[PDB]
Amino acid sequence: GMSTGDFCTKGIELVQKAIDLDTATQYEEAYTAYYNGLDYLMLCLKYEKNPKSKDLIRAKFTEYLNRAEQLKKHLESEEANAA
Ligand SMILES: [Cl-]
Repeated sequence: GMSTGDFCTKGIELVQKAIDLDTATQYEEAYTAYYNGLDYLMLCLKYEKNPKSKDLIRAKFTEYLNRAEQLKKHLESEEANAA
């Protein structure tokens, strides 16, 4: 079955998908990918046994949580403006 490392990798892959969609301005789908990747990164952090990996993943978690919050606010503003 999936190792801790496998959960971490799935989170990294989902965040990379989000980053790419973000760059492409596909903000709704980027937000969803950030959300899903961040859940895997939280699981990674809880079980990670390598201290360097844990420190790096924690920094990425905070970085992309903040970006996801920015996209969520942007999407909410767009919805309000369109109404
Ligand atoms: Cl997704």
